[PDB]
Amino acid sequence: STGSATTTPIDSLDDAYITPVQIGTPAQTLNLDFDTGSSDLWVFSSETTASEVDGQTIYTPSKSTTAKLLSGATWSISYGDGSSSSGDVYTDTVSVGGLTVTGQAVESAKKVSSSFTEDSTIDGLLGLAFSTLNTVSPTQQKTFFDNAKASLDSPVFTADLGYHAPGTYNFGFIDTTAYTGSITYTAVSTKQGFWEWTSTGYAVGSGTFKSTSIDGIADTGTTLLYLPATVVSAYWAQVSGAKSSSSVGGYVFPCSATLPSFTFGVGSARIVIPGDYIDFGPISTGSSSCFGGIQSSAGIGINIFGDVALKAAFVVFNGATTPTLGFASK
Repeated sequence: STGSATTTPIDSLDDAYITPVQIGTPAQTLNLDFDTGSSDLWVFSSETTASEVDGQTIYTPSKSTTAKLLSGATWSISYGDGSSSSGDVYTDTVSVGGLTVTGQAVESAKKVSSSFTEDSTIDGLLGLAFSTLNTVSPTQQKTFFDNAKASLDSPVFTADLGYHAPGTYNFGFIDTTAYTGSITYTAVSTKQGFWEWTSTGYAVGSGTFKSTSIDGIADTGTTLLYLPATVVSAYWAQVSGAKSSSSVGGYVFPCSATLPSFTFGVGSARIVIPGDYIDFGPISTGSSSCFGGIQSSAGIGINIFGDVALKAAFVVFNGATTPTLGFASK
């Protein structure tokens, strides 16, 4: 089997991407944030504290003839951005782009933090990291990908995120029309539960490539590119007037600037992030200070190849017995 679904930016900045997901019988379609940095499929629901729901579409398990309470199971998750959610668990039928999994754990939120409430466009998350990170207790549950894997034509999914435009998540096949050149594959460590890999270096604009190992995670659920302070300083030094602002919470730059590209290495291959992808717009409405899309990972504890990086590539998440990651230009 295979599946193919379009993923759409939630706003004009590509702050996140939502993908429609069918849950239950008859189908209830919710728009979920596919997150290769976590491993829980959780949704706003009829059980979510009413004051914490503001415009989201909810899953109502009592209206699904295939929903079953997973007795005694609870979940609770905290994300790198300080947001969180928790609740109980149902199993139900879940389909993405024509690919169906029966008996998928659907984690129903009883509570969500303010950042989730405040984002009316995201109805929940669909985790695509390794199932070892799944938070369900006392019986850990599998991700949608892990459940689908054996049925897929090939044990892979791909992320093809758009810049200010829709893109595609495919399951079970590699669309050879969706990228240019060849796909370069690179090793993955699953030791921390992430799609963790080592970039071979970087360049700023038309500058020379610096060969240096940068360990980090391919994370579709993180907006920006978080890299070591040395790398980030070298990038922003090429933008007149750019500075790190403790009050704003990262590097800002004059909105009048033209940003240089940023290149990262994948083995001997190179992925070029155009400068415009690094612009996250005014820090507040009407400001002439703009927020940068490349930020320091210092104090995160891990480097994160988030959407800023991934949307410059066609990315293969290869879930074969020994997982790997592939990157192509597009």
